[PDB]
Amino acid sequence: QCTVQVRLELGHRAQLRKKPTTEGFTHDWMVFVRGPEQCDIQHFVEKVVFWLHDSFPKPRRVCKEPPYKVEESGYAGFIMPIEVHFKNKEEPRKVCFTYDLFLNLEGNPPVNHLRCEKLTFNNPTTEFRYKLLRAGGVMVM
Ligand SMILES: O=C(Nc1ccc2nc(CN3CCCCC3)[nH]c2c1)c1ccc(Cl)cc1
Repeated sequence: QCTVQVRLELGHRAQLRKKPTTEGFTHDWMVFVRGPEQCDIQHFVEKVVFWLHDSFPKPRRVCKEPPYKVEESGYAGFIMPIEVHFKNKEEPRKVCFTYDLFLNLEGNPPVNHLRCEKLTFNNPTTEFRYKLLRAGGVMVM
């Protein structure tokens, strides 16, 4: 009997692009998944898949190691499925987040947003427990 808790941070930055008036993309943005400082989520994260809007070239963006991030230009915000896959041999194998990638419209200052997620693993295998603790995970009885 034990629970191991680990922390993910999802976030994004967005700002106006300065290029020619005839390039349609108004914004640069960057979306990420990371650990808190001094945690190494690579120990328990196999890969992160960012599912961009269908209009993007190769919209299924895979990061198999850090940094887990996509840097793009665009003309609109959208809802981004973000899948974090685990180095786990049993369930759960992954978690899906629905990430609100919104841009700064109407001359508002840049977006710099963080969304903090706690993952709770009940009774993980010996092996996966060690990966979670190795990543800076916390046990509970
Ligand atoms: O912004 C949107 N679509 C889009 C489409 C194609 C794009 N190609 C780039 C430029 N990159 C190409 C690959 C290499 C790096 C540069 N940015 C794009 C953005 C979008 C967002 C939300 C809705 Cl609802 C609809 C459309």
